[PDB]
Amino acid sequence: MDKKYSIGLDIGTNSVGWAVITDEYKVPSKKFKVLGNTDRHSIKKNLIGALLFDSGETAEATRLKRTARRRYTRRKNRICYLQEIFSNEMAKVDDSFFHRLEESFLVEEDKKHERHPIFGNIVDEVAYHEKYPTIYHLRKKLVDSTDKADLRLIYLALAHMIKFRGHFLIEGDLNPDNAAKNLSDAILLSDILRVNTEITKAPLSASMIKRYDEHHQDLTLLKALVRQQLPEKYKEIFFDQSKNGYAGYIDGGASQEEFYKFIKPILEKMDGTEELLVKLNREDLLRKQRTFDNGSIPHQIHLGELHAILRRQEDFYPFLKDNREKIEKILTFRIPYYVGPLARGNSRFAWMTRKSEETITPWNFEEVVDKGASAQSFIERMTNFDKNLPNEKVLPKHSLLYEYFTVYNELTKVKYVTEGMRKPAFLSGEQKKAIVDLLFKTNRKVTVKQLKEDYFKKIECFDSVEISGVEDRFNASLGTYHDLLKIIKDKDFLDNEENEDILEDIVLTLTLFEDREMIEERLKTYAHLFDDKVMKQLKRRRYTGWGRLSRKLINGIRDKQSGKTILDFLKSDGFANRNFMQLIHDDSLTFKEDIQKAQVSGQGDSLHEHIANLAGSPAIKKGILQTVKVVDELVKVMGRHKPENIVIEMARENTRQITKHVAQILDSRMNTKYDENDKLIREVKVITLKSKLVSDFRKDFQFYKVREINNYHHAHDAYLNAVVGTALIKKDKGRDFATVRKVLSMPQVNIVKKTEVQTGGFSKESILPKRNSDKLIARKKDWDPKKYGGFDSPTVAYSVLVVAKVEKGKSKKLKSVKELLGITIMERSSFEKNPIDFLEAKGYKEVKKDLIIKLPKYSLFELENGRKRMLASAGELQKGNELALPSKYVNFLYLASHYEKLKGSPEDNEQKQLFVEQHKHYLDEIIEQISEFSKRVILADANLDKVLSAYNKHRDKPIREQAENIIHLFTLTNLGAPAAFKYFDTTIDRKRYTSTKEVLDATLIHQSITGLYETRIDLSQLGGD
DNA sequence: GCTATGAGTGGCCCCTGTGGAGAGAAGC
DNA sequence: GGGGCCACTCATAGC
RNA sequence: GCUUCUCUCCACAGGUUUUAGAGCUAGAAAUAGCAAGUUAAAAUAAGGCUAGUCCGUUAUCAACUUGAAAAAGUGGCACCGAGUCGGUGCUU
Repeated sequence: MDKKYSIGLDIGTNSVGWAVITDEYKVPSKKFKVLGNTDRHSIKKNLIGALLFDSGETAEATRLKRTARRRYTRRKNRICYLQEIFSNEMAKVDDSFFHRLEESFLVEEDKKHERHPIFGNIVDEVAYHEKYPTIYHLRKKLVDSTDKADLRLIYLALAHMIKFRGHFLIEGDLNPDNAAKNLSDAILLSDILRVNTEITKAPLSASMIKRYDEHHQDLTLLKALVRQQLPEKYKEIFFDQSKNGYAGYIDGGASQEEFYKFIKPILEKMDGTEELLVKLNREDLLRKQRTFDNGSIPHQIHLGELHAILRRQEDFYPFLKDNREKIEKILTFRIPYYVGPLARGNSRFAWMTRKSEETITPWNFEEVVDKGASAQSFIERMTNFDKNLPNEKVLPKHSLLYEYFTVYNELTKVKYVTEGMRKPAFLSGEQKKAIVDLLFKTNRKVTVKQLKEDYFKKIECFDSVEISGVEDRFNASLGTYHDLLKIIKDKDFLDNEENEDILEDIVLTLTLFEDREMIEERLKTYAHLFDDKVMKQLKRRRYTGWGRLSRKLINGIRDKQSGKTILDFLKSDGFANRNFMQLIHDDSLTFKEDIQKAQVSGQGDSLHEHIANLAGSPAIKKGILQTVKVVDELVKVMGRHKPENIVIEMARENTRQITKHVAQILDSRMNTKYDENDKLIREVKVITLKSKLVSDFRKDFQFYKVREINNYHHAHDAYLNAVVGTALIKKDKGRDFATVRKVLSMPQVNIVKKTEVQTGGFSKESILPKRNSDKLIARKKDWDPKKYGGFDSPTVAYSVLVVAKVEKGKSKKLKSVKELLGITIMERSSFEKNPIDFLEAKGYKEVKKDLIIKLPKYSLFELENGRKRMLASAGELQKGNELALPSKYVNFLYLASHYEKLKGSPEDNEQKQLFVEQHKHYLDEIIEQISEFSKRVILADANLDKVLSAYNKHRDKPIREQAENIIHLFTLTNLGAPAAFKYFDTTIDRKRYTSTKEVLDATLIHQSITGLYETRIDLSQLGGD
């Protein structure tokens, strides 16, 4: 006998609950075989559980990092281009100049040339630094001086401008000498070009030098005043780099705001600080040069400075004059945002179409890359696809053919009643054409009264006509056709079907592009038929929006019997007069066959396809995929007999179409059999419910839940969802409530942490200073971390068990050892390629290959007394046990917590308050149970004693505060990484388990996605010492 | 009797701000 | 939020 | 007309690290005084081959067997009880 049953589901941003129930709402118990080398061969479990897993993340951070990588690469490319331009002349002056520029980051031992980068000698370096304290002094010197400058200095200035080429927020050429646009220039320039009264073509350098000199004078004044009045604080302000003073502001990491905050009280205590205080009010005291406000500098300023320098120095260097346009273009060139990455097809991101196979350079971007086709593809990819034709593309909403289709479809169902007619009749094809020509091409809006007084009365001589199916005006109209009559002014050109392709392409061009240059370039192909004035009028017209049907669907496919398209049928269909719906649903035509051929039944959907295509955050996508896998595994468990009903709830991410999509996916996977009439047999009913009903069900029958106790709440909520759904669809309070009460107190609830392989960054991005520790990771292959600092805190992807011998001590004695070795994400490919060699590099000897077992994150180990640990990393564990608090205590805690916030009748509230008053002794029992659980599985003796002392010291607190603090106390016992928490006025530190040696002799457990199947491996038996 | 270790406790640490442009879906 | 690192400090195994 | 899922591209400013910008005086040193302090180069996830002015942090992943992978297969029931689950009867 196939035992009928039902399955309930709960979907969350972090957890999914699974539960199997029968008509009796009981949870059946079955016994499962255990695989491995343990004596425990079979375990009985309850068919209930919930999966916990990390929140899914979006690609937004990945997208940002990819953009940054490309930007860095292109900046390097621009530097390389400038280097190639200057290389031939540089070889004539200094061969190793670029070599020094490259390896300057290495120590003096690792340099292959002289240590001074710019000149290769100390005297000239001192001269350079003295004559030009900052780069802006050099820039101003090059802008103004007419003397033949040193080539290397010119290269340095050009590189500095290129690598900091500014922003492109304003198009066109800007006037640095600067109604509203001029006002915008004046406002923006003065914010950067502050009071630049000297007549110069490079005001930015003058402003920066003024700021530097003001900084110098202000610092001198502050030093003098402090040394005269407050000698004791001189060392603290000007030598203590750990504070927020000047030493911290320059040598340390202190920023501008912190420095001002620290210095403001000091200025208040001295005399003569009014000017300094005023400058503090304007954020002008001791300001740096390389500051964040520079982000508003337009690129045009740097372009002007570059142009001036090139003009000044070109007379001494002929090669500059020939390449002046090239140098200017390098700065001005940016890849247009609609082109995309310049890839050779080997990337899933790019969409460029290439004309010639030459290497793309900034000087030949125009000649090699089709900007028009590039923009077409850019708009075209990931644009909405036709539903009827998945491969094709929908036409623009303002397409002429779309307007014709809408007009003919609207007129398709129009009936007219005249004198002598007993029944209304459809309009014939000739009638449709005449009506369209007379009104739809002559009136921007066509109404019922207009038709009556213009076609029936005038043309067909019908005095009285009744029109049905149209509400006082026709929704479809030839507005685009009227615009084309306005601009082109050639009726026959528009009415010729030979021009349909050109007109449709023109409409598409006007719909796609907003840059009028692109429109002009693409319509330049059609300028041979239209004069310049008509071309000018069209270029001003713009359209937006997309339709719901494609060209190939309407006027592309033909009936194999008649050869007519859908447009052809709508123009004239005789007595049938089928509309679009009838044409696509008529069996006598091949259009339905064409549509069915268009539908693609590929691999199992909602495995990857819908998971990556449904609308929502990736987290809910992950949750739905896990739910589907859980349902499949449950079906596998139940003997592959599909459940009668499925109840699902989607928790709000702290009428939704995503719920309907999940329902459809579940129906598709479960109901797969068609009947004799090609109709799917729904042996599985899919149920959607509201959380409000289940919440009220909980509130009505004292079946409260607390999210802070343990994770059984998801499973219980799913169980209640299923029970309520089944009860409502089928529609014994004596038996069902008792069954629910028994189920809710069940301790054996399979909770499994989803084992995962950690991915992401290799390590923390904060580069730490050098220090004598081998745990420091280099930024490059050949850069010793002790000598150059680098990355720290790598993230381990997983650890692999090692059974081998290690040389220990100075004697290098081989000692047989057993230990856990973690593998970092940066090392994953190297290890998985050949574990033996990688382990040999680590120093392990006599590797036992067959014993290597993959142990990902959250791998579960079993210890004595039922104590469990989850492998958080190669050197840290997490708690693996849940507090099974009896239901009556949970209800008491809920009532005490909401004691002053009860939402119910006064009598019910009074009864609950009296019940709370009666059972105040529950506090001691809860505390004792917490203590026993902690002693048995937590091992937090010091923190446990502190907690016990705290509870005794405040046994007399009000019940509500007692309950609130006791609820917070569960943080020590919750599953996962231990977390600190406050209990009344005392802070409790987090007990962290930094010892992983004990799990070597433990019981390793592998659990399925639901954990019903268990595979237990005893690591102690392997490689006994 | 000496040293490596390793086991435990407590506390600090983690890259940030902005701009431009381009289809839908779900809801106000 | 949670894991990696450092700095003391003492217990204990190995020489 | 406004919010979000986008999710992709083009962009800027920073920030971090090492090196360079000769510290001086008295003192053997510890140290004491003095002076200066604003900038520059390179990298900005190890690197990989398809060698691109491309790609590298989204998504996917219990164990055993077959498969490059995808993919597929691999695990009795019933009853009675319930502190992380136990006992009883048939069968292979």
